Amino acid sequence: KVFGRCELAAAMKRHGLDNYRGYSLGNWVCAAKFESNFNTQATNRNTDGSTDYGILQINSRWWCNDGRTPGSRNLCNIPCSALLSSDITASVNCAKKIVSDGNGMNAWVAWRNRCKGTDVQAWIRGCRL
Ligand SMILES: [Cl-]
Ligand SMILES: [Cl-]
Ligand SMILES: [Cl-]
Ligand code: NA
Ligand code: NA
Ligand SMILES: [Ru+3]
Repeated sequence: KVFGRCELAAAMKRHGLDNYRGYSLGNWVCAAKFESNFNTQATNRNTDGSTDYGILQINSRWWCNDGRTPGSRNLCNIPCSALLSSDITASVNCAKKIVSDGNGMNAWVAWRNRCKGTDVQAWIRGCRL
């Protein structure tokens, strides 16, 4: 599913991401924009052989099981395929664990490079929330 900008903001807010660990809703929408262009079905293979899944491009090296990432963990206790659902519950609940791991949203390199320090409120501007 490809979400609209405000549609995804609303879904993320409903699932408890707004200001989760102090990160405002615009940060999460901005990260989703540059990780996946709001497409729940996005996948991308990493040079180390792991794969990133879903709206927030969550990596199989640590967070989900895909059966093809040797030596990896599954810290969210989910098949990586669950991260591709039209229902963002699995992606949100796993992102809560990721952002709580110590480095905040810097875990998402694209957030650090393209959202951090920017006017992220623009990503939720105009949305009925
Ligand atoms: Cl915001
Ligand atoms: Cl594996
Ligand atoms: Cl980047
Ligand atoms: Na894994
Ligand atoms: Na939902
Ligand atoms: Ru860690």
